[PDB]
Amino acid sequence: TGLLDGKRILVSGIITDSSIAFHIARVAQEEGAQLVLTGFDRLRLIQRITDRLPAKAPLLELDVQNEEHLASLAGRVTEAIGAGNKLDGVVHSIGFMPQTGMNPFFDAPYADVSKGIHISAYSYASMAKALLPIMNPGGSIVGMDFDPSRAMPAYNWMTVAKSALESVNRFVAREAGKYGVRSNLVAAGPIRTLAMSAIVGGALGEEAGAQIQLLEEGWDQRAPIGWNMKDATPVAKTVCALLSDWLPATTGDIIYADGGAHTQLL
Amino acid sequence: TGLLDGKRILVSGIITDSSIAFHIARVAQEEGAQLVLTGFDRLRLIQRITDRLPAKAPLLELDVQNEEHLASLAGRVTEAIGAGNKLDGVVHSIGFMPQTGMNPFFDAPYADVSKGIHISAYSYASMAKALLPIMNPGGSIVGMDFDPSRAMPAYNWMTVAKSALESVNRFVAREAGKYGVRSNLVAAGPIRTLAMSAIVGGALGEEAGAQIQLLEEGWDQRAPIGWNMKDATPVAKTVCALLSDWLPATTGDIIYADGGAHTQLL
Amino acid sequence: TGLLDGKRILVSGIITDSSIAFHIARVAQEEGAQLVLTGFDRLRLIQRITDRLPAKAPLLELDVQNEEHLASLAGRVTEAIGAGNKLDGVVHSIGFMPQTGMNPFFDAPYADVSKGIHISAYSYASMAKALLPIMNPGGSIVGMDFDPSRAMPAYNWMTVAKSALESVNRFVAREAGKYGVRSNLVAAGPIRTLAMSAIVGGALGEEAGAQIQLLEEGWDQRAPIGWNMKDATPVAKTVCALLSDWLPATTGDIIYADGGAHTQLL
Amino acid sequence: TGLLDGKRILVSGIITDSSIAFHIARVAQEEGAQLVLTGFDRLRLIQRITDRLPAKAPLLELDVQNEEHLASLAGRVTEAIGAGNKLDGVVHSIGFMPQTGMNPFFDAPYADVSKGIHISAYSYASMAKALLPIMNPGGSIVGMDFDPSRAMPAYNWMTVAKSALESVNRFVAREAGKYGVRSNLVAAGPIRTLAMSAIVGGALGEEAGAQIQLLEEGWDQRAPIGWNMKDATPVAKTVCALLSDWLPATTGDIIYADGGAHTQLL
Ligand SMILES: NC(=O)c1ccc[n+]([C@@H]2O[C@H](COP(=O)([O-])OP(=O)(O)OC[C@H]3O[C@@H](n4cnc5c(N)ncnc54)[C@H](O)[C@@H]3O)[C@@H](O)[C@H]2O)c1
Ligand SMILES: NC(=O)c1ccc[n+]([C@@H]2O[C@H](COP(=O)([O-])OP(=O)(O)OC[C@H]3O[C@@H](n4cnc5c(N)ncnc54)[C@H](O)[C@@H]3O)[C@@H](O)[C@H]2O)c1
Ligand SMILES: NC(=O)c1ccc[n+]([C@@H]2O[C@H](COP(=O)([O-])OP(=O)(O)OC[C@H]3O[C@@H](n4cnc5c(N)ncnc54)[C@H](O)[C@@H]3O)[C@@H](O)[C@H]2O)c1
Ligand SMILES: NC(=O)c1ccc[n+]([C@@H]2O[C@H](COP(=O)([O-])OP(=O)(O)OC[C@H]3O[C@@H](n4cnc5c(N)ncnc54)[C@H](O)[C@@H]3O)[C@@H](O)[C@H]2O)c1
Ligand SMILES: NC(=O)c1nn(-c2ccccc2)c(=O)cc1Oc1ccc(Cl)cc1
Ligand SMILES: NC(=O)c1nn(-c2ccccc2)c(=O)cc1Oc1ccc(Cl)cc1
Ligand SMILES: NC(=O)c1nn(-c2ccccc2)c(=O)cc1Oc1ccc(Cl)cc1
Ligand SMILES: NC(=O)c1nn(-c2ccccc2)c(=O)cc1Oc1ccc(Cl)cc1
Repeated sequence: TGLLDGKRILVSGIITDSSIAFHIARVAQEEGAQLVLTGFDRLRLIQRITDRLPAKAPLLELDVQNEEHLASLAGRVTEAIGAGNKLDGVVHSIGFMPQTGMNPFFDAPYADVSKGIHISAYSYASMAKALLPIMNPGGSIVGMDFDPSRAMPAYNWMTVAKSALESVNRFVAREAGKYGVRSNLVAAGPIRTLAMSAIVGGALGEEAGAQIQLLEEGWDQRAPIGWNMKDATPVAKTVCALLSDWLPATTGDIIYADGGAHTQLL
Repeated sequence: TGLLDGKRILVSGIITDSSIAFHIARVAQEEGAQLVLTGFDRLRLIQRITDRLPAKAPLLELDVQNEEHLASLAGRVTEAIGAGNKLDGVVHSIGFMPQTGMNPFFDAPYADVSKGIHISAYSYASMAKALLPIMNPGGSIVGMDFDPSRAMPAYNWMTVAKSALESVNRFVAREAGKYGVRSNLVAAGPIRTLAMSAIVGGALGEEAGAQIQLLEEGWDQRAPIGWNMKDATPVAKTVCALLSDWLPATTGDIIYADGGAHTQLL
Repeated sequence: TGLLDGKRILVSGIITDSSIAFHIARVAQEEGAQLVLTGFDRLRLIQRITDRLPAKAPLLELDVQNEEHLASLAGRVTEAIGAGNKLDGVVHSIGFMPQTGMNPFFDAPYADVSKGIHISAYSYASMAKALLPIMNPGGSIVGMDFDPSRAMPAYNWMTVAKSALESVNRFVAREAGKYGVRSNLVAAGPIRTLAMSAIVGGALGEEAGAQIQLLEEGWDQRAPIGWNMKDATPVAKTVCALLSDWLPATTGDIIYADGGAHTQLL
Repeated sequence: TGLLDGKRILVSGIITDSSIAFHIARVAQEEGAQLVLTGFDRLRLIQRITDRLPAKAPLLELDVQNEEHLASLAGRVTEAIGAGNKLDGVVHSIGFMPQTGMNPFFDAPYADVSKGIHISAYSYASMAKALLPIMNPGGSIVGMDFDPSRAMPAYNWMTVAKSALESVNRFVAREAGKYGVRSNLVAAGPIRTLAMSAIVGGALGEEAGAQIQLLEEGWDQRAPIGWNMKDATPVAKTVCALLSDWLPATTGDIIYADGGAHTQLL
């Protein structure tokens, strides 16, 4: 008798125990969801990580850049959930931007930007095209986003990728609505993941690290209810809220799991 | 084992069985909530209406224009829920704008506009000031709104009142956060209430009625998942979603229960 | 051969040489505009101030709370510009919020808030209703605004008044368009006026003063082209740009003269 | 004694006499600007078109996909305007999206989308990187945009490209501010160009054509001051307003030359 009791939900984006998707999968499992998981490249690494989730879930290989993976996805999912069964939810927690994109903004070559927008924005439509035929009416497609309304230091082309992702969602909703399915994004505040901690520790340089740290601190002071960058649970709960039947008139939208920071100047 | 199981929630704004608040109260009761209700002026009428809710709830008199009602509210609530007990949720479903405000836009006198903004926008802060001292950490204040981003025909000063209400919410969140309480609004699409049907039937004139009907129709065509103006249940579910613990990092915000219409041009 | 050469423009809101309107009037006069000015209560004070403008302009008494002043305004203006002549532009640089409104947010009584919204938001429509019948096609109504999208400390009910003003503008544009007239707002960054400097110097308290100073500093760091709070000339130029024929397809809108700060997170 | 008297402005995007850039160049020339023009591929066609501008202007070859063109651009411009002279303005009126991108939204392959985002969004930063070193303090970079806030039929991936372009602008402003240069976009309503008329006449199909026509009609009814899709002059004037010194505190922003349509629901 959980929030997602009996729902069949696909969750992508697990790579480490710090991934937002890991906590999405954990909360959803605690809430009665039967999950199908997607992973990219490091499959043996992902299997080991996912063994720590409350329940066992079938792991599938999915590179969003691979057209053959996408074409075979619906088949590979139906084979995992059972014939005659469909998905009730889909979670997109996929994002990437080469080193040059997140180095000055003018120094990122288009090849790097294009790979970033492919994986971070275009993939949301790729996943929808492939999974909507095997989704039930009342279904929910959730994507992971960060507020790209105003420009910020260090994130550069990843912010551009988010602006595109938000636009992609708005169109996915048009297609998803034909199937009785909702399409929405969760705009989260900064969450200290492996990539987030490394960059803050000066992996992408000192100027990048200092800027990210000021962003994080500014977030907790702006957020009326506070913001804990070490806690992905408030984000994971919000995604489950969208996967549930408790937001039935919300599509093409963005739900801000940011502590209320986007609503405050200072 | 419901969404709001064991939560003590105050619900204002019930006047008829078509009121958005009636359905908010119904869904919340179905979800395990113990409710305290507020009514205005026509108390014998409201008692009769509320007798149709799944469970009995104490009815309290509250005119948001009455400073004595607001000052005595916390006391009257604690007396109803029991000493030592606090509220876990508050619902604002209060709105009014004299006939002249919703007649040309330039013809509404300030006395009429001021009464409208008092009841429709200022009251949200009045309620918060009075009920936050008797609210528990993790609490939720929800208000009823409609998207006032772009101007529209016939709604005129009620749209202005909504623009103010959205701004009020953003500040209420600053105060509510001190108490561990969230403050948010639900921006709903058109819902055929008694006031809504009367105005559409030419109560406020022909030009007003025709404009409202075009608004309603335009809403269903824009909304990717459709929009049923005769169904307040998708709205009522969204308010309960905010009263729950499933949106814990959302404050000073607006959740659109509009079928996705605000995200689409046409 | 200036930007507003031969244009007849009404300018309200001059009280001191630090008023945004004083600089609006100065730039417009430098640009070939023949001006009609409105003042409130301290008429002998305003006459003395306005004597410092590049050219002499007729001063008119206008309290926006006075219904008789508004009703007699068109007549008093036509008598000043000459019979058969009309206004080509109108400038609204009027704003007020009692001490309690800008003291905690919950402590402001409605009487104080209502006076604030009357003078700061409703007056924009009052002025439009009165001056549109004496405005020429191609005309321009400009109002002074500050970004109320996100809540901020100390400004409280003045921010709410701005949110309402922006909504009012959107409706004024509907009425103004019938006359071939544009209606827009200029959202300026902080400008060190007499009221602004006093409040920063601890007139409205220490917490208020400290918050305003942090707002000002944060503005210059966010603004890509910088922000000089001691210089109202960039604001005054933007208002003239809207009074000109160089923004002919912009109405119901907001032009941000803020140094680009609203477009940047940090 | 014009708006841009003595200003040296680069204008890209001229292909036909119906191109928004042709009218931008015409108005700017009428306003005292000395222009440098860029063209793509069909150089003999562009030279013939540009011969109809009020004054002769040097034409330069610039494919935004060509890294050698961008690297040699500053040199080729300085050689055209004269050594020691710099640009005071830059106009980006470049946009493209393959046939599949504007066919269902899910059917556009990434190769087509990537080419579109390259030419329509990334190119804005490419141009800025190359031309900022040869731009004077007080300079202005203007880009052509359409409101991508809400999704619409038929435009699909071109809308996504615009959402990215708006984000790109916000970052370009950060870099441009270092040089004392402003960076802004002009969001125009539909303008009947050769590509616009062809698509409306059923070049991209019937469903696409019908949708574009409904968009155009809906624009004129929403716009308080009206909207003439056959007139690019109001757009061209707005770009010149941004190239002027009359909007000195506006950067990373969007100016809507849409007749006020984005501010109105219906
Ligand atoms: N970290 C934050 O603070 C933050 C905030 C808001 C939103 N987000 C978003 O949340 C999502 C997940 O990020 P995270 O913070 O959990 O980090 P993460 O590194 O744990 O997740 C990114 C995931 O993308 C996957 N991925 C990359 N390239 C792929 C490809 N070609 N095919 C398929 N999958 C691919 C990786 O395998 C990984 O699982 C991203 O969309 C990110 O932008 C992050
Ligand atoms: N009807 C719609 O389509 C729609 C859409 C979105 C939001 N809303 C909002 O939902 C809320 C409820 O409206 P509804 O549509 O259910 O209509 P309704 O008439 O049933 O509710 C309005 C309520 O306001 C109360 N009220 C008025 N003056 C009051 C006062 N002085 N003190 C206390 N209460 C007072 C009335 O008693 C009534 O219960 C309003 O805030 C409204 O603006 C309505
Ligand atoms: N100061 C800033 O930083 C800032 C920034 C953006 C926008 N604004 C806005 O600019 C406008 C002008 O403010 P300012 O900063 O120049 O300060 P100001 O004190 O010089 O101007 C306010 C004006 O409002 C007039 N006014 C007040 N009550 C009135 C009434 N009843 N009838 C008629 N006029 C009345 C006053 O006489 C005065 O001229 C206001 O709308 C304000 O909110 C100010
Ligand atoms: N047409 C409208 O209604 C409308 C409305 C708002 C904004 N816009 C924008 O205005 C701009 C100009 O479009 P238009 O309507 O004048 O049409 P247009 O076809 O006349 O202009 C597009 C231009 O892009 C150029 N271009 C394409 N690929 C290029 C490349 N690889 N390198 C360099 N230049 C390249 C073309 O040569 C052409 O001059 C575009 O950015 C467009 O999206 C158009
Ligand atoms: N905390 C981070 O370092 C971070 N990381 N990413 C990210 C980028 C690529 C891949 C995975 C996550 C994001 O997408 C966002 C990140 O933090 C932000 C940045 C900006 C904002 Cl508004 C909110 C959160
Ligand atoms: N359907 C209606 O007639 C209606 N009614 N009210 C309203 C006004 C005063 C009191 C109660 C409800 C609203 O506040 C809003 C109403 O409909 C709208 C109007 C505009 C929009 Cl964007 C969405 C819904
Ligand atoms: N600098 C100030 O102190 C100030 N003052 N007023 C104000 C209020 C009432 C009457 C005149 C001006 C405003 O309306 C705005 C003011 O500064 C702000 C405040 C917030 C923002 Cl976003 C931008 C500028
Ligand atoms: N009228 C059109 O057909 C049109 N064409 N383009 C376009 C696309 C690619 C190249 C040049 C112009 C656009 O970028 C925009 C166009 O019209 C729109 C479409 C949407 C909106 Cl919100 C406003 C105008």
